[PDB]
Amino acid sequence: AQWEFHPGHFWMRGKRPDKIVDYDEELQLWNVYGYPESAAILSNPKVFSSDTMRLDPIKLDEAIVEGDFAHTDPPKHRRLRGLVDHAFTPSLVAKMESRVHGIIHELLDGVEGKSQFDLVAEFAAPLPLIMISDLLGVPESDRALFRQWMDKMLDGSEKFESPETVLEQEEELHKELELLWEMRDYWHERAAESRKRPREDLISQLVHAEVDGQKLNDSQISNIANRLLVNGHLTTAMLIANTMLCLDAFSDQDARVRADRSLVPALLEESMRYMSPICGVGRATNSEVEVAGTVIPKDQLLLVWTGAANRDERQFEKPDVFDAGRSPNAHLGLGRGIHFCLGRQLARMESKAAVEILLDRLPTLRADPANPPTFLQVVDASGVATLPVVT
Ligand code: HEM
Repeated sequence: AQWEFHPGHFWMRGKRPDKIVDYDEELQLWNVYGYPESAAILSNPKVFSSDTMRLDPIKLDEAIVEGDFAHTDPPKHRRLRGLVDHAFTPSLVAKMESRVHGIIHELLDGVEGKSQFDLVAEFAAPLPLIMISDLLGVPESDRALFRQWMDKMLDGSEKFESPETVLEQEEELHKELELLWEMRDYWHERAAESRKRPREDLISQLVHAEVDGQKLNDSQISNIANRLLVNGHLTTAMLIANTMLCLDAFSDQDARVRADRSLVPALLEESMRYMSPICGVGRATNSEVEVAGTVIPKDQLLLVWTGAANRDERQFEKPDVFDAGRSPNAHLGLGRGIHFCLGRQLARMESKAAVEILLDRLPTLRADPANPPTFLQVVDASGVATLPVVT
């Protein structure tokens, strides 16, 4: 519908890309919009690196960014990703799903007196933030410190699609550095405290974990926790809020889901296909490559538009139709390959619980017609930042 998407997100307005691959001369980067091409790129990490900072004229020191396996390639990626995967022990997962319904009901008890409110600010954002905070074992008071950090990182994320001078890049890189130091000194004290009093959380698991036979340092622990927070917060808030927005918009699909509650998981996946919280990811070419019959030189920044790939009619029938029960749905919303979303199970468990409970407790919940949603002002994300609702 007449929704105010990021102007760069042409696929949300039902437009096909003119070329599967193009070059942005003003930003000095390459764009890929096709599904088979994107999928192949994500499955070829040896050629398409996730270490995009390699191409920056000004960089952070490697010791400072290590542990952020989202920007790490083989052979070192698997170790890092492995510890964290492992760290998500079967007890932890169980404990998380045991807590999510409690958190959700608690949130909605918070808006019980309100006939009108912002679903994102009141519900959809706090829930995944709270879940990850508890998983990391930080006190509730520290959830504040995280929402603070997440607007600085949301601020730095914004205007990434504007051209930047080498000096502006230095300025951004220095504010990023100050924030990494504050987090590093934070996680340093959570590590100490966890060593002093271990608990049933992820940090407790991390202080014992080892790479190359050595335990992790403050920078590794900090960069892993930061990556869980940043990757798992607003992505999940958007999936929850996009999903309620789409149900409101497509009353036929809404009716299907209310009538047949077994559709909710497939609804969430289709929500991801159709309005992809992460709608593009960055890659750097290690060598010269051909993509959709287009030659891309060595050392280039390539934006893989998973949001656009997800509307590719070569992969999906009627890709611009929202189908709550869509199957099969091998969308790229969660990535593909070695960097495939680590928190996928938690994100699906949370979102499912959230939608289900919104449907049961607030069956009259609707998008406020006097007050439309706004979309997140970040080019690699397709989702709502505000969703005023009325009961
Ligand atoms: C709707 C919810 C989510 C979406 C759409 C999403 C999306 C994605 C995507 C597209 C990637 C691939 C990145 C790339 O290839 O460059 C990814 C990876 C990742 N996700 Fe998620 N994510 C979500 C929720 C979560 C949650 C809840 C967590 C943690 C609690 C999380 C943690 C991570 C991590 C650590 C990675 C990096 C894995 C690696 O690089 O090996 N995400 N996610």
